[PDB]
Amino acid sequence: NPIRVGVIGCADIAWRRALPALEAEPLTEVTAIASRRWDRAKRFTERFGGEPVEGYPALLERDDVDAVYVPLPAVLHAEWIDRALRAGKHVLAEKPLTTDRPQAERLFAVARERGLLLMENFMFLHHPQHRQVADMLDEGVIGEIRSFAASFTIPPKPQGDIRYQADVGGGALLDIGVFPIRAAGLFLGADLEFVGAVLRHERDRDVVVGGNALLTTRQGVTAQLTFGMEHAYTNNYEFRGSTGRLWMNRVFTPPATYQPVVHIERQDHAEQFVLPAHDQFAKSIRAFAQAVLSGEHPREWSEDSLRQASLVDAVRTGARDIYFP
Ligand SMILES: NC(=O)c1ccc[n+]([C@@H]2O[C@H](COP(=O)([O-])OP(=O)(O)OC[C@H]3O[C@@H](n4cnc5c(N)ncnc54)[C@H](OP(=O)(O)O)[C@@H]3O)[C@@H](O)[C@H]2O)c1
Ligand SMILES: Cc1cn([C@H]2C[C@H](O)[C@@H](COP(=O)(O)OP(=O)(O)Oc3ccccc3)O2)c(=O)[nH]c1=O
Ligand SMILES: [Cl-]
Ligand SMILES: [Cl-]
Ligand code: NA
Repeated sequence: NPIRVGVIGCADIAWRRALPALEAEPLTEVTAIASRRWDRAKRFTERFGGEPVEGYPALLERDDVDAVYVPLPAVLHAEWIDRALRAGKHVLAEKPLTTDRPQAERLFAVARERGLLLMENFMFLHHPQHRQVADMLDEGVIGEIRSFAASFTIPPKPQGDIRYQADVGGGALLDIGVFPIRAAGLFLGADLEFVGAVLRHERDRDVVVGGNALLTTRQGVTAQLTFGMEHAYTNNYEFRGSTGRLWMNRVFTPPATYQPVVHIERQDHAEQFVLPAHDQFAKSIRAFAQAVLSGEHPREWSEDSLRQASLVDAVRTGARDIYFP
């Protein structure tokens, strides 16, 4: 019997990625979709099925909901994950899970006490391309790794976007910079430590719109991370090694049908490998539903989410903040 999923917040990411995955996944059934406006709920259910619900508390009270997907603005994640967990629902929370490490520990504790899964939906972790890259690096294709760079920058969102409100969307670090920071954790491991960063704050709206961070492992393998929403589109990572370098585009949000290309360069020789296409949004939703159904809640997911939250806090706290103009 599929797990019955309810959605709180009719989010663009829900309409674009999450809900088509839920609807097509045999293991999950969309039973209710809640919105602050019934009309918006209803438009979502007409598209993806389930009962449309006005307001979020009503959905949490439902007996036919087993798990709740929370694609709310970052700043609002915590209140509603806490309430969904106390309603007895497992939770798939969008990235970033929350805004800081102590808040994240408290949410995992509420979950832990009730045996419930809380999962941060970094769907890109579920795309096989990253492990195919890590396997090439482990095979020595570029020698020992010296440093890492990752970038996710996008052109400015329309006025009114959730990201232009510090206390709803919380801006380019919480909502975009979390990606390169997460890829640095995936590839360089659990001992990354903050070294320096810059955050550009737009005075007009009072929100972070771009930044760059420098992290290091204790062996001095550095990560240089760029993020922002005042920029042309970039979405890439690159490794510099002792005998070569490796890079790739569309690393955080490859289409379901899009075939990645790994680029390698070494002295007098370069290569590109075409990898198979995969649907990372389907795979992450599948992973969630299998954990819920089996009761096997991987310990690494919550430990990585906690470390991720610490590094984000370390960047925010450590950065030089520059306001413009
Ligand atoms: N499309 C994306 O930008 C995108 C991509 C990947 C990940 N994410 C992550 O997914 C989450 C949502 O992002 P999104 O981009 O899909 O945002 P979005 O389209 O603004 O969706 C946020 C949803 O939250 C609800 N909400 C509740 N209080 C709100 C408020 N005060 N202001 C605005 N919305 C409010 C709204 O649902 P109702 O009006 O129906 O209540 C809104 O549709 C974030 O954690 C983000 O970091 C977003
Ligand atoms: C391909 C592409 C996208 N965008 C814009 C369009 C969009 O505003 C932004 C990101 O598009 P995407 O990488 O598809 O990621 P999701 O929207 O799935 O999730 C996020 C949404 C917002 C922040 C981060 C991730 O880039 C471009 O400007 N050019 C491009 O070639
Ligand atoms: Cl993702
Ligand atoms: Cl390319
Ligand atoms: Na600071």
